[PDB]
Amino acid sequence: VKPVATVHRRIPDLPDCDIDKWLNNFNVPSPLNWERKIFSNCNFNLSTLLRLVHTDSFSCNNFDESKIYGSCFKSIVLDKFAIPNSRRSDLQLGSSGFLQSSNYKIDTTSSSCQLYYSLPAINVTINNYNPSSWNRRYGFNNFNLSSHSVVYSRYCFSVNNTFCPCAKPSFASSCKSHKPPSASCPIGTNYRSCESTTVLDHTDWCRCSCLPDPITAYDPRSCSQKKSLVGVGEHCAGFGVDEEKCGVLDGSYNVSCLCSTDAFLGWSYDTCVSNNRCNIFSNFILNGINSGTTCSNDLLQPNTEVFTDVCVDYDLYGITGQGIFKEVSAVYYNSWQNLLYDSNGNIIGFKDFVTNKTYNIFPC
Ligand SMILES: OC[C@H]1O[C@@](CO)(O[C@H]2O[C@H](CO)[C@@H](O)[C@H](O)[C@H]2O)[C@@H](O)[C@@H]1O
Ligand SMILES: *[C@@H]1O[C@H](CO)[C@@H](O)[C@H](O)[C@H]1NC(C)=O
Ligand SMILES: *[C@@H]1O[C@H](CO)[C@@H](O)[C@H](O)[C@H]1NC(C)=O
Ligand SMILES: *[C@@H]1O[C@H](CO)[C@@H](O)[C@H](O)[C@H]1NC(C)=O
Ligand SMILES: *[C@@H]1O[C@H](CO)[C@@H](O)[C@H](O)[C@H]1NC(C)=O
Ligand SMILES: [Mg+2]
Ligand SMILES: [Mg+2]
Ligand SMILES: [Mg+2]
Ligand SMILES: [Mg+2]
Ligand SMILES: [Mg+2]
Ligand SMILES: [Mg+2]
Repeated sequence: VKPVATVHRRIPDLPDCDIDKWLNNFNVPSPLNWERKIFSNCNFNLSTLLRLVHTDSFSCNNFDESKIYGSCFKSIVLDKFAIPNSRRSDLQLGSSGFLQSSNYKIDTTSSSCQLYYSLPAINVTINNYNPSSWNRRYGFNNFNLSSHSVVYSRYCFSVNNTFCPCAKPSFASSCKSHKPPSASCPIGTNYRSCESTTVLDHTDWCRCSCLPDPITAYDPRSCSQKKSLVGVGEHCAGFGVDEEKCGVLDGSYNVSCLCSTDAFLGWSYDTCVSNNRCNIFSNFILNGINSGTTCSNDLLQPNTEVFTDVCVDYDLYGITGQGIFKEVSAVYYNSWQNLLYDSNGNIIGFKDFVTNKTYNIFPC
């Protein structure tokens, strides 16, 4: 870990981070649409936080939880979502289950903490939201689910920007066996790939891509929906669509390509409620330990001396460097701010808010 600077001063009047207010928001997202908030340049209290959220468990990975208290970070990145009861074990670090394959991958290389907490069920409304623009482009609007149902994707699929799920009306019109539904595709997209053959006594046997469906496809290579595991920081690329439920039978070019709601596959849901509270997950990413101005107020930090006349590494109101400090009478401190810069933008002076002493800073 990068050590704390020998001369360190915090910015004195920063606002509270209010992490608990965000975690306790009653509009709780599902893992499908996990929410992120970045906290910076503010003071937080881990001890208070764990009491104000009804914490069940808190632990850290690649970091010592006990070292958070009294520390400063460049930023704290918080991700959160309600936990479907059946998926809880998916959140073990490194797990290949549904939550981390297809909704939210917990980064195991960063310094992070995982907080398990809960909210009273009667006040909670789950926000299930499909993040996939291509799903939405072709018909997906909302879920229609009980209160406290929490959606999760099982399988995600990506497509390129020329994707369209509907067979071409001109192609479908001559099919006699297994005619696909059809519609016009947007300009700049390619119609669903389809072929007509004879076979046995079927003169016009039509088959298109992604059969039986993109999850169980006989031939993934010819299906334009491509399996995709979520990476760190990503959301599900999209539910696979049953292309046989996109368009309409005998649809012409006057109907726009749209997939029925039940065409979107590979997802499920479970309640988050146990003991009449909704169980929630949050992940903390700790960026730049022992730097920055996102600082714990859990401790009465006893401010140390401003060591003078010696080369010193410093972290002053968020700005870092090394130099020699020499105390000066106030007359020689040529500015009104707590830091003093030269023509080239380098720090040449410092006022200590703790003592009101003023210092020149020289290079080592
Ligand atoms: O006797 C000079 C003495 O004063 C210091 C501050 O303690 O420097 C100040 O005085 C100089 C004026 O002659 C300025 O050039 C300088 O910028 C100002 O800070 C010391 O640096 C010096 O020993
Ligand atoms: C939760 O809901 C109940 C009933 O709807 C209400 O009485 C209570 O004040 C709510 N709690 C909060 C914190 O809003
Ligand atoms: C939503 O689901 C319920 C069943 O839980 C059903 O009765 C209702 O018709 C559905 N509404 C819509 C708009 O699909
Ligand atoms: C999308 O993939 C298909 C592969 O069948 C290809 O024909 C099409 O040109 C691709 N579009 C882009 C923009 O890469
Ligand atoms: C942080 O915790 C300390 C130690 O109990 C307390 O003195 C201080 O008031 C707390 N600050 C906030 C903003 O909760
Ligand atoms: Mg804030
Ligand atoms: Mg296609
Ligand atoms: Mg292949
Ligand atoms: Mg399942
Ligand atoms: Mg995070
Ligand atoms: Mg001087």
